[PDB]
Amino acid sequence: ASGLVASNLNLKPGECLRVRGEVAPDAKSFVLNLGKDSNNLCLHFNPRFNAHGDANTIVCNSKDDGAWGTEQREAVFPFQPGSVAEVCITFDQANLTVKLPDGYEFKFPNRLNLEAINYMAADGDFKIKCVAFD
Amino acid sequence: ASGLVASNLNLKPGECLRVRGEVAPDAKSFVLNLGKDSNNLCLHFNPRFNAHGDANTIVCNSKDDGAWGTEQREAVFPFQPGSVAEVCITFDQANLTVKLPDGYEFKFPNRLNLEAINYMAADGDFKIKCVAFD
Ligand SMILES: OC[C@H]1O[C@@H](O[C@H]2[C@H](O)[C@@H](O)[C@H](O)O[C@@H]2CO)[C@H](O)[C@@H](O)[C@H]1O
Ligand SMILES: OC[C@H]1O[C@@H](O[C@H]2[C@H](O)[C@@H](O)[C@H](O)O[C@@H]2CO)[C@H](O)[C@@H](O)[C@H]1O
Repeated sequence: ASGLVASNLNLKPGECLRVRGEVAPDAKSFVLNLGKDSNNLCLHFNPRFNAHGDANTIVCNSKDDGAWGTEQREAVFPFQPGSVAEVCITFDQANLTVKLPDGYEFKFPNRLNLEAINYMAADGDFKIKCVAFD
Repeated sequence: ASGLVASNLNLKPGECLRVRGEVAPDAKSFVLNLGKDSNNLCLHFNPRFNAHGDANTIVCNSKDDGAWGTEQREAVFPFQPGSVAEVCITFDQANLTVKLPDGYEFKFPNRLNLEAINYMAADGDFKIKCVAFD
């Protein structure tokens, strides 16, 4: 439908992005991409219910000039098909901090050294209900 | 240095789009555009404080394949520079309904006969802080 795509965000370091959406009742995977543009992502947030060999695994990665970086996987999966889920992402020069629905937080390195986030895109089995920018 | 631009909005008839943003302190006016894309707007929402010869007047218009239609001016002006303002928009095949910060709501004809709104863009005087779909 695909997913909501926002540009010109100009999200600066220290600012938080709140994204709330509905996880499809038959969700297999959904994505929230953040970065400079579609080919340069400081954060590819990919909760995989069942995809690419991952079962209930949050996979994160960066994308530099179209090239996927080294994947990072989390130890929790507070997402359930057919339920609303909210994620809070804070941008910082060194790392991005992600706060999951249940309060679990983890960081992902700002490998691309972005000084601001101007691009956000949603895709997969996640229907965005609201997005808050600072 | 324009404002936030969102695409693939997929807003359907009856769904309520709530947009909250900060009006620049030195804003002479601000704009929130809704439509299919930058050249096809079902709604050019333009509150003018002091711009284009108008004072404290909300000017609305449509843009079809690039052509601006006949403007319609609203009866109220519940806006102020340097403050947070939220507007709620919904639509059907005939009209768009815009609800203002003061609870006042008016209709603007759906001249593009849109059955879905996929594009939204704010200018440099309206910093979007949150967008909700309900
Ligand atoms: O890295 C994010 C990226 O992963 C792709 O899938 C990977 C898979 O995660 C990995 O374990 C395997 O070895 O290679 C696959 C191909 O690169 C996803 O397909 C892509 O959409 C992103 O999610
Ligand atoms: O119609 C939307 C369009 O208006 C342009 O300005 C008009 C102004 O609204 C009208 O009252 C005056 O007579 O002529 C101006 C120029 O044709 C804005 O410049 C444009 O950005 C839109 O807001």
